[PDB]
This record gives sequence, structure tokens and C-alpha cells, in this order.
Amino acid sequence: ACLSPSQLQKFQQDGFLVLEGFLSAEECVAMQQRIGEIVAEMDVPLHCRTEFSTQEEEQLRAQGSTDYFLSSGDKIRFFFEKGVFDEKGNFLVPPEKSINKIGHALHAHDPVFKSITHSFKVQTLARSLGLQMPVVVQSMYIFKQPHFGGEVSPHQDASFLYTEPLGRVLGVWIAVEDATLENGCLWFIPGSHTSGVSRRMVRAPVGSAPGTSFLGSEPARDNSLFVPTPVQRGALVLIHGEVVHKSKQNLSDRSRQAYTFHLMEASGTTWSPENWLQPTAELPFPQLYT
Ligand SMILES: O=C(O)CCC(=O)C(=O)O
Ligand SMILES: [Fe+2]
Repeated sequence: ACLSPSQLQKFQQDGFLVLEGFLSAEECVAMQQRIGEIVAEMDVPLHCRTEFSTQEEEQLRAQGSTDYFLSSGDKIRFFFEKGVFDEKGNFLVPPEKSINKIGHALHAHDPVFKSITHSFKVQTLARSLGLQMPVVVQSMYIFKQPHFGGEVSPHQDASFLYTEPLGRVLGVWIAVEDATLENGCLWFIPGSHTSGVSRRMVRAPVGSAPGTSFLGSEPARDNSLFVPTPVQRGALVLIHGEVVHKSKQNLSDRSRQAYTFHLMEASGTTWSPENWLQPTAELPFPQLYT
């Protein structure tokens, strides 16, 4: 729950912190079980139903997909592995075995994830971090399917969840299953969170033309600078908004399920209107503290 002065210091130094056994095995089973039900009732998205042949379509598919993503801030939607489709856009395996991640409002529209997000343990940790008015800006469930579970390239979360000033966005990453060097565990570059961000993702403003694009670019960095952070089920990994982290493709037989959510210190902070994710009247970023 609450961090000791020591762990608190380590976080400031590294930009991330590993807290083994944060959650119990039963809490992990609860998430695993519920996500299983959510996948079972899933409907393949409109843009993923129709296959394509010409760009006239392949393009319209990528557009519907973009719109699907852009308006998922307050929904529970499915995003699939990019390489699980043939060339005409057909699934190579069942869609329910092709899901890369689910988001982005599990924390608000699902009782199990919501309850876990606002638990006693999470609120105290947040308090021990001195968070004033923390709100939940987004949440995701990441599968890391066996054998092709997509890699997540090097990045900083503030690149997508930009604010003013920086240092106001924090990520909570929870291992539902064991994360190892074999199944796509996280890797961090310790101390890489003190020089701001090099890139930012932005969405088209008022004026239709719905879409995303980047400003700046990820500076290639020394791969040897990454340190792996394999953890056992139930571990929580705190992720500073500017720390550089990544995860390799899952080449093992087991998946590497994880539940994540990001908090923003609303106190004296301004959420960039250019972030793809904007709060809706229905779901303005909810408070963490209960
Ligand atoms: O689970 C992963 O491999 C990446 C998740 C991540 O980058 C995040 O929650 O910030
Ligand atoms: Fe991240």
C-alpha cells in the first residue's frame, strides 16, 4: 500500500519501481476470469468484419479502425495483433485468440477492474506518493498472446498522455500472470525519466479529419541500456511518465496478461487537448480517492 522512504527514493532515481506481491493470486484470478467473460461476449469490430482487396477498402478499413480507437477513451474495446491477418484482412486464428489489448475504460465500466483500480492498496500507494487530485485517465488489459504476442517498442507514456507540466502522469502495471524474460516482460532504462520527451502523438483537432500522427521522433537509444524486470503474478510496477520502457515479443507457450491504468495529478496540471484521449461528458477522468 504505502511506500517506504527507501522505495520512494528508488522510484525517483530509476523512474520505475517493482513491488512484488502487491496483489494476491485471487485478485489476479478475478481479473483473468472477468477478462475471459468479456472476450467471450466480444463482437468483432465492424472494420474487422469486412475483408479488403483494393486500397479503396483497405484505406476505409484503416479509417474506421482509427475512429474506433479515437472514441474508445470511455469504452471497453478490442484491439488486435497487427500480424494476425492475411493479406485480404482475414484472421489467421480465431479473433478471441488474436486480441493484443482491451481498453480503454475497463476501470470505469467493469465492476471487477473498477474495484481493483480504486482498492485500498492502490489509494494508499497513491497517497504515499503525495498525489493530490489523482484521476484515472485510461486503463488497458494487455494479453501478450503466446508465440506472437506483439512487442511494444521503446517509448515514454507522456508521449501519448501529454500534460503541462510533465511529471504529472503515472502508470500502474499489474502482472496477472508471471512475466519472464521468455514471455515478454518489461524492460526499462533506469534514470531516463529526467529529460522530458522527444516525441508526442497528436489527434486532428476540431475540423473533422479524424486521425493521429507524431511530432518529433523516438531517438534511437543504446539497447544495452535496458534492464529487464521479470516479475511474479500479483506484482505492481510503478511507471514514471517519462521513463523509457519496452517489452519484447512473446515467443513462449504461455501468455503474459497484465492490467494497467494511468493516473494524472489533476492538481495544477493541464491535460493537453492534442492527446488522442480526451475525457467525455459521460466519463470525465474519475477520481482515484474514494
Ligand atoms: O505490457 C507491456 O508490455 C507494455 C505496457 C506499457 O508500456 C504501459 O502500461 O505503460
Ligand atoms: Fe508504456
